[PDB]
Amino acid sequence: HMCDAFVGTWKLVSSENFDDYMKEVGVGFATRKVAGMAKPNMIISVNGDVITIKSESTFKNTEISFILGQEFDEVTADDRKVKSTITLDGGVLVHVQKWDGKSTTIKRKREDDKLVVECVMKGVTSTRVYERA
Ligand SMILES: O=C(Nc1ccc(F)c(Cl)c1)[C@H]1CCCC[C@H]1C(=O)O
Repeated sequence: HMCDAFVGTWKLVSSENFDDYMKEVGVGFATRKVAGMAKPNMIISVNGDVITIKSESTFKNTEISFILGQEFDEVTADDRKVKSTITLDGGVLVHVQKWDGKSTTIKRKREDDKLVVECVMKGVTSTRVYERA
């Protein structure tokens, strides 16, 4: 029942500062433009201890499955090969990605009827807001 409030199908309704976040991450121009246009569906499900997060969009479809606290390999939508660890901290899913001596942290939280995603790469934060589909 750990992530019950996250489970479901969510649609992107707002994005702020995503281009700047992607710049800081090292995403090149053409990927930034196309990825920044995407309006993904996020699908979160749980089966036992395994959490699955899918993103479906016109740009890329991605899927990760993981157990909290247990590192895994992830190929991101922008084609980074990262080492990821996701934990629950005070009801917030905290996802850290490590690659090439760099790190970014993505937090996913339930706030009212929204799922709020905050992405940080050094000093730069982007906020992406999802509602139920
Ligand atoms: O955006 C994401 N994934 C994702 C997948 C497939 C795509 F095509 C595009 Cl563009 C993005 C997540 C990962 C990076 C930070 C924001 C997160 C989110 O909003 O759900």
